[PDB]
Amino acid sequence: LPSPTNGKKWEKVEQLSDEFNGNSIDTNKWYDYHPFWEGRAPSNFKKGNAFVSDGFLNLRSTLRKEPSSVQDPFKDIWVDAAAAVSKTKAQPGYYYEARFKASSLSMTSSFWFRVGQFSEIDVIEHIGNPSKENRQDDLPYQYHVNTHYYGKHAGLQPLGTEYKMPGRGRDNFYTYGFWWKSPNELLFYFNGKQVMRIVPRVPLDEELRMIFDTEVFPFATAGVANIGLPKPENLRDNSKNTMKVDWVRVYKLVD
Ligand SMILES: [Ca+2]
Ligand SMILES: [Cl-]
Repeated sequence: LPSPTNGKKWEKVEQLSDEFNGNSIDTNKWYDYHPFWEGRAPSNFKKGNAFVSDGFLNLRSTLRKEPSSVQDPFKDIWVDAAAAVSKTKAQPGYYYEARFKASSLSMTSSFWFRVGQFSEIDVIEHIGNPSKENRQDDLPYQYHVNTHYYGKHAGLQPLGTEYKMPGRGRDNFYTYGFWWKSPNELLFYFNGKQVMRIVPRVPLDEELRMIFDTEVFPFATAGVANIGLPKPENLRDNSKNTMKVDWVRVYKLVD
């Protein structure tokens, strides 16, 4: 963990931390779907595609139906995505870290915060294996952070940055850290080293929910590039279709 500030101690926030080592998801801590959003067409989150087993929260994306069986593969739903959403709220001041290996799909493998009135904080929205071939050289190595603004702050542009990792997200368990240090200062960490900083456009002083999810992007939107639609062949392969979170750990400072 970062050095705690000014004589304070880090204490684990138990309700937001999980080693994911049980036989099934802890329903006290997590929805195994997104209770307020069906997901990003042509994907929709499916209950239980986020499941705990084998030491992981597994966020699996599967084929609902062939893309050739729907009228428009960019819109009609054909991918069953995965989401887990926290039941306890994420707060300013906490440190958050998740150790995960991305899927090998042309979909996100994401760790982020939303379910707010005006703000979103993205720790990482990793594109494990873009089907847009000319992005295969860069996106698999990218750790991209972001902030979004909506509601009373609609119209502000996102504000984020990125870090080039030494290996692909789909090939490695890496530990992505985020200190919500102030409403006006976000610090991001890669394997315990500070690598990025964002000063949000307005103070991020509302509570949010923590999210792990997977999404198809039918085109560039929501701060994510044009990545291409996923391939059925990969969606059918359980060795390629699953983002695996070994653990998430959250801490707060106590006086
Ligand atoms: Ca684990
Ligand atoms: Cl794919």
